[PDB]
Amino acid sequence: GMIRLGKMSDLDQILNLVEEAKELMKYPLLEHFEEDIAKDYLYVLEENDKIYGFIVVDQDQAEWYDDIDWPVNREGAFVIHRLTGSKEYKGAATELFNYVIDVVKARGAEVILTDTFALNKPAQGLFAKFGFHKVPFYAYYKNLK
Repeated sequence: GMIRLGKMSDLDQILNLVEEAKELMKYPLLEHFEEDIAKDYLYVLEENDKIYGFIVVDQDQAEWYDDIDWPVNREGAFVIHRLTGSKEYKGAATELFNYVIDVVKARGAEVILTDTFALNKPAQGLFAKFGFHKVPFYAYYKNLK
């Protein structure tokens, strides 16, 4: 519902969510976020003018994915590269993850992939919540059928 694509004007909030995540668990990412936004690959969950989480999804797969013996076909698969919610609303992560899974299903996709590094350590439970399967860091896949 008010998940929408992120815009350049949302960057400061996007960055502050990243740093908020880092502070909970304790340069080059600004450039990569700008690119994600330019390519319309980043969605945000927003109420009032405030951003409560974001997610980056596309079909670019990590070069290292090629080093794994996957049990599913990857040709044309979607990939969730990063997902973050907020202190003020942790549930934003779940809504975003879920919104993206629905869009890829609607598009006829069969497989959505991701990896441990897409989520904050304490959010790792979401891999389970959404039925992803592993293939210490892990790569994950979800068969959408």
